[PDB]
Amino acid sequence: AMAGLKYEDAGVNIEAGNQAVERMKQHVKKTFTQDVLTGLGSFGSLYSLKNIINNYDDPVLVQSIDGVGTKTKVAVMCGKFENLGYDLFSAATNDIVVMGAKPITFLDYVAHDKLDPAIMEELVKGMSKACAECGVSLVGGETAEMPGVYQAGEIDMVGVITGIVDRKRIINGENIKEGDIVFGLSSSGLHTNGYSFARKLFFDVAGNKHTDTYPELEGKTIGDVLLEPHINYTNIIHDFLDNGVDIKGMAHITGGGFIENIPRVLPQGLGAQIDKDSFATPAIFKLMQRIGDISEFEMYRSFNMGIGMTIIASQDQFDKMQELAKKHTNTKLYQIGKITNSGKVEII
Amino acid sequence: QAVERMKQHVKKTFTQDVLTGLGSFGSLYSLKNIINNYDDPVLVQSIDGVGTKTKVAVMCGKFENLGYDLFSAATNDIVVMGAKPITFLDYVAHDKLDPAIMEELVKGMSKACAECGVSLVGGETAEMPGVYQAGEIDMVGVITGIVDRKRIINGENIKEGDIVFGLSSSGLHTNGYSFARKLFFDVAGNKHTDTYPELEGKTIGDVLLEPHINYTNIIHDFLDNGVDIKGMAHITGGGFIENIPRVLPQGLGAQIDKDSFATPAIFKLMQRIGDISEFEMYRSFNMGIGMTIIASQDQFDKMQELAKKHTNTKLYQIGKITNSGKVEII
Repeated sequence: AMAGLKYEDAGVNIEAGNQAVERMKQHVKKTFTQDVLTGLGSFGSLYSLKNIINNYDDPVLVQSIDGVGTKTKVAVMCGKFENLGYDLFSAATNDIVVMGAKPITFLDYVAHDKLDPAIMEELVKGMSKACAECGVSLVGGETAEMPGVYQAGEIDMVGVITGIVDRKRIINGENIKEGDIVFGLSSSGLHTNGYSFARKLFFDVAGNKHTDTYPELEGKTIGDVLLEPHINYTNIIHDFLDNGVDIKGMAHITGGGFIENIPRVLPQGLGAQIDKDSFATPAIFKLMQRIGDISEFEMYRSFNMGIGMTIIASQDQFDKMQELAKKHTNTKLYQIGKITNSGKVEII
Repeated sequence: QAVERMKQHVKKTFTQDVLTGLGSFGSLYSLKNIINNYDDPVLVQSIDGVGTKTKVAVMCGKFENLGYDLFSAATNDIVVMGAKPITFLDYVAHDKLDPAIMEELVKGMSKACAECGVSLVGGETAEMPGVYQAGEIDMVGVITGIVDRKRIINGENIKEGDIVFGLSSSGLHTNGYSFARKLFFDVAGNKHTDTYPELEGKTIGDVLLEPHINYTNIIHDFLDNGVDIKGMAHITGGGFIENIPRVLPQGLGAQIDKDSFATPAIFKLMQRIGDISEFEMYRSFNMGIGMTIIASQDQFDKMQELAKKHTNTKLYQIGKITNSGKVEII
């Protein structure tokens, strides 16, 4: 154009939609193993079973579907999305590793009041990295934009993990006996449960904003502490199993804490006793207990209270476990309790 | 009690390959028979939601067909490559959980699973009050299936002169409900119990809520019985023009004869009320065809013979593959 004139398009720099798509594709592709083949659509892949059939005597397909839950609402209010991909991935895959399954594929669905490609880019970055850390291929996904369904700015994240375990290696708790030990691996916080409650506690009743802190938090913001990611126990559990640790049973500690989650893996009539003083409780829990005037018993009935995964094995497995655990810096191993004849899970 | 009825619906989906899982509703799936019956098995998966149809279901208070919708929405997307569905999992999120509703959804999903041999191996519900608008829900489902490597159908062998066949839909299926809801209930100020001349006394709610048809059985009947299918396209949002090109080799196009198949009344109604050109209709809606199948003309005879037993859909010859590079309606 001739000199001395306004640029017509000045101030509008709007990147072609295909740019974000391509970046997401690059992140997803980083998750692919040799077993992946071209799938359907932009993000679709398939998965060859050839290697699985060769490496397993009697392979069984193990699957689980899970959402993040109201933690997303906290992420939205904080404008902090970078840990949610990890939250979702862990929420789903910890639920199959309790059986000794090796995760193979992942798919995700994210629904939005309004789909914002920048936010989606961050979720895909996180989910892809989470997958890549444990050797899982992200083979497909879907999005939905439904402002009439969702409250303003809200989202819902759902994911599905698929894994393989040899039939004879399924860890079911059948061999658990009185006198076996309960071990546990620390959580980072609330993980993926109890956020509706926490949000109301802090932001409704207490009147906080997410950038506030409390003495328990040593300057860390409530938002940052709440948004720490759900720990993925896949790698440490497989380190144990690959090194010959004889794991009799496991329980992923989610809503309802020890009492709700442990009984699932116990043979008829057997109990468990968990010593609550044998492990550290994350500051966020102690803080909620104080601010919300919640009784200690309700807290332990409700929340993981610092243990995200339990492992049941004989005492003589502890040395090998603790040796192996040292290298995994995202979680800590404790001996927290024991299997009894009590017919109940109790916290003491 | 409601949980026991749900467990019974879920159990009805179990094939011999199912093993006990984790939790009330969890199961596992043994691959032994897969490994024995396939040369080179490939695991094929897809995840999808029902979409905005849920809002109409909530408005009508009719959940009978929604669980079936969810299964079909997920499963049809993998049958286009020749995969045989094996397992299903579902996730339902609610503003406020109502167990009577959940039972109805589980009833529908299980029916769809059971009739095609898919085992429902797990699921989850979530109540998230600060997330959903009053009474609203979201439903997600994931299908897993198996295909032999050599038998993957991608459309790569499609050529000019191949025929486009289609299988009838029941209605909008799973797409276009945002438009439908706004057309009928925002603007025309209708209630879901209202009717229109095109509907002959059937309510707008009932016609909208007819279930997304499950094409699993007819497609595998075609495939297992010797129909040489070069490609398929599930007609979902974007109608023929958006969906068909995805399976067409570069430069190829399709011509669809609009008069060759019946269009359900609901589409004619929306066309009139919205004053939408016929041109626009075929670009935005399935217009009566939920699935397209591309094969040579000489496959029609076997297809028609095999289709007879399948009473939930009708087979039509709707068009042909061209060199136009575009999808055109004539």
